Amino acid sequence: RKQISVRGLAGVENVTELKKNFNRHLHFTLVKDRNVATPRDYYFALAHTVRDHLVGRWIRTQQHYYEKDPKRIYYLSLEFYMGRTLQNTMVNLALENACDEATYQLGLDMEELEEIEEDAGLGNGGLGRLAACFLDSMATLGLAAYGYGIRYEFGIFNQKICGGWQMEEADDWLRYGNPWEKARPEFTLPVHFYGRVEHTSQGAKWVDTQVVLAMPYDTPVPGYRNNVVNTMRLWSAKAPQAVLDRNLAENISKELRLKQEYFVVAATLQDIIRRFKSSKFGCRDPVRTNFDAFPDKVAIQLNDTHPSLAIPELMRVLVDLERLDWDKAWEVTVKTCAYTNHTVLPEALERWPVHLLETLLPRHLQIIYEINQRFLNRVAAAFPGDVDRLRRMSLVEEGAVKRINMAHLCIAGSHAVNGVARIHSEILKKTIFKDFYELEPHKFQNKTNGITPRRWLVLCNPGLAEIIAERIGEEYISDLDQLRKLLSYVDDEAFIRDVAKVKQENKLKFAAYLEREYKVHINPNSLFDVQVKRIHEYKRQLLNCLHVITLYNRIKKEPNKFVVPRTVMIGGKAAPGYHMAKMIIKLITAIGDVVNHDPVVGDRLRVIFLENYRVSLAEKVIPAADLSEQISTAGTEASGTGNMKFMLNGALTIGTMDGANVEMAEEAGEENFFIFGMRVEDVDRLDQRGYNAQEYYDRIPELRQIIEQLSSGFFSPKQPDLFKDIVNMLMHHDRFKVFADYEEYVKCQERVSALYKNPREWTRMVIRNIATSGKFSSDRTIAQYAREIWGVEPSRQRLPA
Amino acid sequence: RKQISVRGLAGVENVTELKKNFNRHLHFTLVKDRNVATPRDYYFALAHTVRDHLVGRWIRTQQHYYEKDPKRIYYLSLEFYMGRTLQNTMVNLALENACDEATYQLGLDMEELEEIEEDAGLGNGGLGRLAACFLDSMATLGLAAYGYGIRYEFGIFNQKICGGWQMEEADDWLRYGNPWEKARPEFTLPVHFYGRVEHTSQGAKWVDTQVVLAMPYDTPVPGYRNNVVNTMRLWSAKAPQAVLDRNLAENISKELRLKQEYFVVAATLQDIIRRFKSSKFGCRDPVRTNFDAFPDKVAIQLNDTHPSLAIPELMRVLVDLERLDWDKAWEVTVKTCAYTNHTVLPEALERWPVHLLETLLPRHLQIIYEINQRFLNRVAAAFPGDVDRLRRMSLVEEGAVKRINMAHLCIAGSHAVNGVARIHSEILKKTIFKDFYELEPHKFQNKTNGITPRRWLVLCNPGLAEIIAERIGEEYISDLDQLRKLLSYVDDEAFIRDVAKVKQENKLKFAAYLEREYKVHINPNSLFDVQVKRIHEYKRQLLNCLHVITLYNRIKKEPNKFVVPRTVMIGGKAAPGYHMAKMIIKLITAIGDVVNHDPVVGDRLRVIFLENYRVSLAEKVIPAADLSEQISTAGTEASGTGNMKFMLNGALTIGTMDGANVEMAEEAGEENFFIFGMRVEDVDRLDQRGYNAQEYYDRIPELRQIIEQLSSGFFSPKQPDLFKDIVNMLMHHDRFKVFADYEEYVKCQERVSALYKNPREWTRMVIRNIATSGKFSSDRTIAQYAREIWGVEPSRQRLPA
Ligand SMILES: Nc1ncnc2c1ncn2[C@@H]1O[C@H](COP(=O)(O)O)[C@@H](O)[C@H]1O
Ligand SMILES: Nc1ncnc2c1ncn2[C@@H]1O[C@H](COP(=O)(O)O)[C@@H](O)[C@H]1O
Ligand SMILES: *Cc1c(COP(=O)(O)OP(=O)(O)O)cnc(C)c1O
Ligand SMILES: *Cc1c(COP(=O)(O)OP(=O)(O)O)cnc(C)c1O
Repeated sequence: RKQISVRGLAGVENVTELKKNFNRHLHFTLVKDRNVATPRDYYFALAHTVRDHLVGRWIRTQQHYYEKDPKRIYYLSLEFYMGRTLQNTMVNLALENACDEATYQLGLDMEELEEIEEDAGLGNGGLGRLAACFLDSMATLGLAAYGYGIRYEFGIFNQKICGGWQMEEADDWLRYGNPWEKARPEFTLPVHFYGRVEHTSQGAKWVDTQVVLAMPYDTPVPGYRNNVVNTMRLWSAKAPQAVLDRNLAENISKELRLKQEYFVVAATLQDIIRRFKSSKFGCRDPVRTNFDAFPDKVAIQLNDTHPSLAIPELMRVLVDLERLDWDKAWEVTVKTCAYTNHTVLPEALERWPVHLLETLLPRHLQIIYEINQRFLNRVAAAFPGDVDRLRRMSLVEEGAVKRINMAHLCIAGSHAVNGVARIHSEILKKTIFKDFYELEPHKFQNKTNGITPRRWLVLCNPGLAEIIAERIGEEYISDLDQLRKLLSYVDDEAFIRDVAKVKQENKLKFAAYLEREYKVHINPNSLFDVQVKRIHEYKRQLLNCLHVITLYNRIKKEPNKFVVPRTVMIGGKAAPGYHMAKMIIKLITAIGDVVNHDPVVGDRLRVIFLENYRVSLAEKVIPAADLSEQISTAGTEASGTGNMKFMLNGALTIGTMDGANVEMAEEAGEENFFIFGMRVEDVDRLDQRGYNAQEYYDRIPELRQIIEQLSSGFFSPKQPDLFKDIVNMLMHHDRFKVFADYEEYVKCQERVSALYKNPREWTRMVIRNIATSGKFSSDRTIAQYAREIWGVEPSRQRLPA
Repeated sequence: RKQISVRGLAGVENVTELKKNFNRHLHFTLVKDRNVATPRDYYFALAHTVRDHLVGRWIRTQQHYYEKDPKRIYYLSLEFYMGRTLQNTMVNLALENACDEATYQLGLDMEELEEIEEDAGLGNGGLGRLAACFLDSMATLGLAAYGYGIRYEFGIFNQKICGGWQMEEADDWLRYGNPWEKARPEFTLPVHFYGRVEHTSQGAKWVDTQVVLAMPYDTPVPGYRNNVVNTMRLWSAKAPQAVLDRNLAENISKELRLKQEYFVVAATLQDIIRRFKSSKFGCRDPVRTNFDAFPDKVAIQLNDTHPSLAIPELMRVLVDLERLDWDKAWEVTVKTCAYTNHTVLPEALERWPVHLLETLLPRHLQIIYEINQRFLNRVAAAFPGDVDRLRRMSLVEEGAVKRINMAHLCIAGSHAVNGVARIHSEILKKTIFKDFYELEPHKFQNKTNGITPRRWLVLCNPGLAEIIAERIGEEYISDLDQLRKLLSYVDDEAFIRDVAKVKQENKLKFAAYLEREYKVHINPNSLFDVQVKRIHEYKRQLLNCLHVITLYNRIKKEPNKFVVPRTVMIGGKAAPGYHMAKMIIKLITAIGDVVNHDPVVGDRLRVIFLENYRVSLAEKVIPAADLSEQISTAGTEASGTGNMKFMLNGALTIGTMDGANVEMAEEAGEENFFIFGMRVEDVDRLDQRGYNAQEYYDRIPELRQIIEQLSSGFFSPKQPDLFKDIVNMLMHHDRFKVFADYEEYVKCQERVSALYKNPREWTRMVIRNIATSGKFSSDRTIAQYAREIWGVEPSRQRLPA
């Protein structure tokens, strides 16, 4: 040792040693030939070549944290929607061009090579994506953060459309393993389920438990060019008839979800105290032990209630294991945890039945109770005589099924609870958790969501970032508010023509991709109208459907009257066993089989379902979008980060005054936004009076006609009654008010095409939107977390090399 | 491509580079630090540094074989007892010295790191060690050979002696991963079980089968300094309730041994036909479709009957898949396979119930039946009227259970069957397989087993190799006949002095191990008396026990008679489920508890039961051995390669004229050997009169005293009747005649001790054993197979570099 260090091993980001290393990895790391390599072998080689550069920096970063002892942030989440690591590592590390030349010179095309990479199947959505944009911004802001979760071996399915219907296929992303991760067998910890608590004169004892082993995997996450590489640590379940218990064990990768919830917590928290106590540089020993500075050195950001078992667990470790006195343990737990809510919908909260916590984890139920009692006593002091307040506030819900309300726990156990959007965080204070806000207002906060400008602009849209940068430099990639500078070119004929050029190139490129994959020919001069969201009824892909049959039926009625051409691309996954979602994907495809095959349509309309929407494909479709469809019923959407992604990339939005749309439009100015339909005040008035959809049917002929086609097999001649289910629901069981927003939607849509007809004024409104999107960067959300909740100062400073 | 080459990536075999690559591996490969590295890390970083040198040479060897298209030899075995790759690879590659100096300039201790490696748990014992010594000799002799076996997830237990009794602890060697192996997920084959068979128009179809997946792992195996590095391919089982099925597919690692044998047959042969067809350098397509060349391009060595299903499987592949006609498909099979019979006993050979085969392998049974029908027709034509020979030679055995005899399958279907020692190969023709030798006599061959002069000498005994080197060059190491040149030094005092010096220094060091790992203190001047044979009754550790008690009892009786001091070491694993063997290991340790603690015995006799005997332990005790115990009943030992290990390393043999001891005494000259006891003829005489153990006991006084001591609780005070089960066995059901060779055995021991008193004559007898050991090199054995069975001429030529 001593003479063993990173000392100068990666060499240079220079094309000659970068080609050496590609060959070194093809032959010695993959034990492969030129005679036996395939595209994948060649991708792993390039992946391992960039990975040496990333790992050298990771090591100099982690070390640096132990030397300086920063406050460590553990961001705890049950999904992280990472996507593909290679180009993001190369972009973030300024390696993408030397790798491009190196690869050219060995006779390979990095574009083809990057596409053999599988998306890390570690998340299914917005929650997980937020956590992933947060990991990029925490590293670019130089914070010492960690993302801890579960390493799902087969994530949630990969979608395949067959016969226009959805199929789910196993997401076997780890089939040939994953180069970005290092498995750490030597740090497997054990987790305890079941057991019984015997008490002693000394403490509570959780005896006779079944043990699952939690094995760690590490993957670095690069900050953008600041030489900071931080850590993602994902836990894998391993078994230590026994056949059956072993399988149940491995299933962590109903009760299984409470298991994996405890698993990621128990295991992560052992690491948090392990690294706490063993504070010194060089020294692997416990050195620290007074937990008084523990709030000063550890932050646990609970992403949603899914890891709320961290609060009963941290009290249990400190009180039983470390034998601290309960009031101090709690002093330290509230000063350490914080909770992030993501919903407007009370019904949606996480409530685990006590009969199950009784079985799976007796000790934690005991601590949820001494928390609850000591809580309700404080509310009691503060609002004496208010018996129903005790009732509403109680962590334990009651009657019918006896339940623990994990949100109430998270608010009791944390020193900051925040919503994700201005109106949303108001709803938390005012109606959702009003009694927690009257008891303790100081903890409620708002941290509006953001997206990372690296993955969502300089990576996926090099062209746009390239034309912006020549005018205002590159300081905006770490300070997105500098995009307000582009307003100085809303009249520059050269910047207008360029902004427009970038989008036509991006559309041509996307058309090329769909052509070679799904083999469709779409017209790159049409308006690309994109709706990509989880296929769900409040998302109202069905309003978008009624609109494309309005367009088809319209071209048909006057086939020689001009129309701006559109390509309507809808994409997204349907929950297996959500029947209406399944029916909607099948309608989109049925509509499209008619539309795209009609020759009187010519090249004026095409409805295309984008299969297997995932982070990789969003990176293709959003740089090519001309219109963002953000049409969910007012009041159902708390945020909308995809929304912000489309605005960053030059599409214009058509949507409801809701979620992300409201702060996007105050930033953009509402005259640069196609806001339509009923606001929240209007849906509630309609709810006060009862929606009766027959009134819309009765007074709107074009809608009456569309339902008439749906009931007669126009879009399913081979099986006429197929769509009866959506027809009856739209007519009689439509909670999301589709008919009530149609007329307005089509009128707004007409305005969209009118603007599209005059390319200089569309491009000028698109400049007004790009220039005001600077607010929606996740670096701004993370500098607000850092300062208002975690109590650390973001740094834009470079670490050495 | 083309620029994508192995072209000089390895670099120099010098200390500076070796250290660069070490630092590089600990950092980028293992992602670790001086700050968190353990021994186990510094060992994986040196194993990874060396491995780069091994893989480059492997790539250029396998390219060399596709470019020359030679006859590829597949040594199919179910167990490969490889031991430990690191120093064997350093030695074979000449890296050893540079890796020592490099590790010193990095302040590490290469011998501490070498002691971290686990023994590769892929072999039970003897037959797999033979498999491993041969991999090395095929590589050293330039043969394009492959070793194909199973990749056991946890090898057979690591033995643990708790309080004299034996424990089977988990040999979970694979925990931290093995740096030598590379998993190939991309090359996973199906293996089918169960099913039914249709006979269609075009042929036969084995349908509705359970499919298990064979995924291979590749390990390089290097020849001694010739630059030929060859492949070891072991199949791993993956399942594609499938909890049950998944467990049992993973359980391949009763019906499970047949599933397990068929697994490694099926997978391996898929590769064989693959690599035959895909013959042309640079072209992966099946070029070669004409099976006429198959027997000149593939050889398959069926080691024991454990892969006998390679014969019904090749037929199935050629008749059913490749569609050859039976008669030509047979012609090809027999010319490709060869059987090696390792037994001597008729009831050790495999027989499988035909109920079990019709259910598990219905197609293979159909083929085993048509092979038998035609075989039994060949013998009917050659011996007309001989109906009991048709009964006798049939592969299908009748009587209560219809069984298939797999050794008849192997004779019928292989072009060559051989034994591993001259006597045993004669025995196969006279008794076991006489009818078969009568029908097709040309098949029967002998190939005497051998050991490898690299591991068993330049590797485990660098001092003996040093002093032989300086008198006769480095050539003996791969031409061991050159050791007879040492007979010229039989009268040379400085050689006599350095040979006895090497043994002394070797004993001195092993003494240090039995302290620093076992607490008993052995005396470096006692003759190290070693018996390490699998603990079994025919092996007669019990005779040795009767002679260690005789020495004890003699010393006690006259504590002032000079005795030569002896350290008696007995080692071997007892099969779980064999009581008598676990009683023998408990008897050994009992005598030790006594002998080693008796003050009148003083340091004159010490008994040590060496726990968890394996190849790395063997590598340490055989270099320090003075006398080699080879005492099993004449007629129970077919060969015995451990015997040869001892001869090369300076021990003399006390042994029966049986197994490897016959040809050893023959090369060394009977005078230089302590052969005692009965011969085969004498024990058969004794069996016709009746062995009556009592006769010996009644006439032998000291024996009477010993059995008295064992019944009386003398060696077991607290449990007096502990050893009465082996007493009744010795006395009344001794099947391997202990008491019948007891007095000649003890007689011969006095001759060993007497000689041991005159060191100049002992070292001269040792020079006469060592100089004659040359015959017993596995290089000789493989050159015999290559030349007489596989049809290849060994090449001792170096490949480039
Ligand atoms: N006590 C320590 N002093 C210095 N560096 C350390 C120490 N512990 C761990 N490291 C560094 O942090 C990385 C990850 O460590 P850990 O945070 O302990 O999982 C290691 O590879 C080292 O780079
Ligand atoms: N057709 C081929 N031509 C030349 N080299 C090959 C070919 N197939 C395989 N190889 C080499 O042989 C090694 C083992 O391949 P295989 O025998 O296919 O398992 C590969 O790593 C290559 O180095
Ligand atoms: C951007 C992103 C998202 C998150 O965006 P959403 O607008 O769709 O929010 P939700 O519908 O509320 O979850 C989800 N999935 C991917 C692939 C992605 O890039
Ligand atoms: C040397 C060796 C062996 C071989 O010993 P044996 O020759 O006595 O076995 P048999 O061939 O059956 O007589 C077995 N196991 C290990 C550890 C070893 O190194």
